[PDB]
Amino acid sequence: NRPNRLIVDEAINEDNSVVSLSQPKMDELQLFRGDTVLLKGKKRREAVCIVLSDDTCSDEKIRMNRVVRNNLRVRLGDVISIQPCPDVKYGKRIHVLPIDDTVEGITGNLFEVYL
Amino acid sequence: NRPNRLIVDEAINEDNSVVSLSQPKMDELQLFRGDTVLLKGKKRREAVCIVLSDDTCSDEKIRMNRVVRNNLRVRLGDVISIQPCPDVKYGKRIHVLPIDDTVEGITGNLFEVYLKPYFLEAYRPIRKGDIFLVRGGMRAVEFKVVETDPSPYCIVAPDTVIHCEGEPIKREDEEESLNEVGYDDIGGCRKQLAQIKEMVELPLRHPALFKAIGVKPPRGILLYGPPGTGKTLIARAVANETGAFFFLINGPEIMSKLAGESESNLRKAFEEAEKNAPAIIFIDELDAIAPKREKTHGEVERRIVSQLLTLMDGLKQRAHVIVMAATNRPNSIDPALRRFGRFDREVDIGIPDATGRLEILQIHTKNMKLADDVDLEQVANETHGHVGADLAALCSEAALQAIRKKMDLIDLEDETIDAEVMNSLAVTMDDFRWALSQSNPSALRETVVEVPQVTWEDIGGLEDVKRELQELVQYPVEHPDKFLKFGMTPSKGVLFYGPPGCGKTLLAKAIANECQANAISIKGPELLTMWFGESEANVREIFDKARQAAPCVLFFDELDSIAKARGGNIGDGGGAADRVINQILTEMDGMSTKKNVFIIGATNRPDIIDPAILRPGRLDQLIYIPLPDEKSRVAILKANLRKSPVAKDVDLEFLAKMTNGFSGADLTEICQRACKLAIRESIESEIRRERERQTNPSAMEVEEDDPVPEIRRDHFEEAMRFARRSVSDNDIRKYEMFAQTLQ
Ligand SMILES: Nc1ncnc2c1ncn2[C@@H]1O[C@H](COP(=O)(O)OP(=O)(O)O)[C@@H](O)[C@H]1O
Repeated sequence: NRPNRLIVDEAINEDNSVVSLSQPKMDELQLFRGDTVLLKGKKRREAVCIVLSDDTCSDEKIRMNRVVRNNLRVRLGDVISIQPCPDVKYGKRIHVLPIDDTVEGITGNLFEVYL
Repeated sequence: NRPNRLIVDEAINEDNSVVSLSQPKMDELQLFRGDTVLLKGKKRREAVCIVLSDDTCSDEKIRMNRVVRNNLRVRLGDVISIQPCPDVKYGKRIHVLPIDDTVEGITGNLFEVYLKPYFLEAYRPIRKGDIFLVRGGMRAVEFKVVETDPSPYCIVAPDTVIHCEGEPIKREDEEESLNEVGYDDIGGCRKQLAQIKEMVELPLRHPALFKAIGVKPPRGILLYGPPGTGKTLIARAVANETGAFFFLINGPEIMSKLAGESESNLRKAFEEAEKNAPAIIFIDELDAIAPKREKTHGEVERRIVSQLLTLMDGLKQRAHVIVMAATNRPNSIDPALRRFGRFDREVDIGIPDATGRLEILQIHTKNMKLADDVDLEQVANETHGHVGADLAALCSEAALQAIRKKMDLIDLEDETIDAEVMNSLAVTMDDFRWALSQSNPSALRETVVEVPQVTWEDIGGLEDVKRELQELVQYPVEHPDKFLKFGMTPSKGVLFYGPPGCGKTLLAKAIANECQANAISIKGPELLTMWFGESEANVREIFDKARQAAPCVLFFDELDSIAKARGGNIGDGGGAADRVINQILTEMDGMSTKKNVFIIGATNRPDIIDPAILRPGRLDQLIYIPLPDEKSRVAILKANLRKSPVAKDVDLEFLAKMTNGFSGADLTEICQRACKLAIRESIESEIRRERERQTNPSAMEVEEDDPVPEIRRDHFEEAMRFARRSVSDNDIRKYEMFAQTLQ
């Protein structure tokens, strides 16, 4: 019944925009860790991330962290699709900016040191 | 045999407006055709409408759209009483409003959508409170009552105004219908419910008879028992089943107000019960309003207790108002309430038993689908200390364990809410085992008063003793007249003495099982707890309980424990008296021979017990329980082995003769050890078998011929070496010397 959608679960890796899936469902979708894959989510937002194949997480369940789920506007128990995107590009300058008051009371050339 | 006494049976017309007929019964009736016939069922409800669309079936029974089994009745066995009352007025319009489903889907105007094709020359000949299935669709939606232009039932006509702008839902009447619980909702209390029925049925149902003559109604019924035993439910069930109005009051809402407003609310509540007579007033958790006088600290907390007492005494004039209260124990409230005119009747709800627990399980799991392997009898056997609500929680928890364990991710996003998943789902035994085993801390530590299950056949020997027990216990209740004729006063006590582990605790239960009486067991540790705690008042609470559950048997064992604690028989100091046996004697002497309460005592050191307990009265009969004989030993062996597969080459008769002086306890240990050896061998074999073929490069090998289906002679041979005697000939010589010196 469409082994593309999938349910959420917690994560172990601390890296951001990273995931891991059970070992058998790597040919079912037929794509490997290095394969950059896009994932769907509500309010019509889809985010691309690296991929990996693990064991602990069940075939029906994905692993990720708050960093990604926030922008994805998705919570646990929810379900999402998935699609490989080997068409990804070696991106050039891609503009960023700090978005918070976290910058409150700070100095120094944060750019280098932090990024 | 009443001419208008006839049963009701199946029906085939789905428009309940129809009321049936039976020509053999009609000829005895004056039933006319037209709008309405006044029919009468139970608990004051009714359903009146057009008549005589029947006689398709035989006679002697009435037909009616099956809806009249939920409304106006419950089930078969009832008896319709259909007397016509035609030519009724025609009000403006009669309570046009559905209740349950008309909200789901297109609501429209709720009049010109579904029901308009019904009242066409049958303009709602209907009573207020009637409910039946009517739709312009799936053909099943109920109907209820909001508007009442005339007071009684009437008939509608065109050119009338409807007020259905209201919203369907559970109406006051609908909440009242669930509230119309009935006696089916209660299970596990067979005696108390009958006691309440006999107490209040006459005053509420038949006031006129009490008006004619002088009899005292029940002024106050105090139901005391642990929480979660269905007390307010009992009050609602009793009030509804007699048609009497029911009013509910709660303690917290009376003590969470300002000074005068609480008294004002109490007065208003009492007033609102005298204008709906015959009615009932129910107060729960009375301990929050009227605690012990010493406990009550403050001024406004006594102004609310005197007000209640004054209100109670203002009811002698009116015999049609009854008050029922609920608490845990009676000694938790001011005794002033317990009087002759305020609260004179008392009831102990108590605790259910295996039968009551099974009944509660059945009621709770009515709509819970259980596929298989759900006996519900072993569950009742394994629930010791559960009351009411707890079992309900059980029923829910196991059900959750059914869905949570595996449906965790299936129902997340694959489908929306559907019934093909809910109904296809079932509940198994492992869910109940997990619920009961894991997360069920029983909320009971109180003593239990209930009949045991031990029969006489469980005792190997002591044939002569059972005859004496019959003579002493059963005859006074069986044949009181013969005892009175000879000017004789029966004894009320007996004391057992003998070596340990010879079968003294079982007789107290077998006698009660034969006599069908409750039994109470009190151990030695409780006596030492009272001694160290210096709390002898609890003894009273024991005897009081024994008086409430008459007929019953009261059992004390390890009576020598206190005399043992303070030194030996000589003792470190003092004599043979103490502060706990004196109270026991005081309670014993102040007790009538009536009420059929028997007392039994057990010990193994009769030399140290107080002689005052052996005087005429108290316990005057002494019985000596000896070690079993070889035949008794084979009998005990069969009794102990009756619940295990032990078919073996060896013969229990062989074992018994080899034993010499073995007590009953020793014979219940050989079986356990032999079965332990057998189960250990079985587990070792199973682990080795499950391990070999998978550790070995053998994918699939199947063999499950039970290596240990029964206890063979080898296990008993091994066990016989590990068991010996547990007594000495000196103890037997002491017992014989006492049995001889008594002369
Ligand atoms: N006649 C008997 N029949 C069956 N079991 C017995 C008999 N006599 C003793 N027993 C065993 O002894 C145990 C009860 O010991 P009990 O008689 O209460 O000891 P005490 O006499 O010290 O109170 C039970 O577990 C039971 O199996």
